[PDB]
Amino acid sequence: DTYKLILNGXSLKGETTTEAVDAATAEKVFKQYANDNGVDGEWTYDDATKTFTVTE
Repeated sequence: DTYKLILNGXSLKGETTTEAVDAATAEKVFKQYANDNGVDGEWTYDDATKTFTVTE
């Protein structure tokens, strides 16, 4: 499936996607996307829309 990440770094906001076989794999890829851009913080996941958020 396609998973989405909404990144909120404050002034900087990102929206990306990844194809993954499951949510756990998408999550790991999204975790590395977030920290590559200096965003470490609070995570949420909505399985109904396959949408993660990470907020500084």
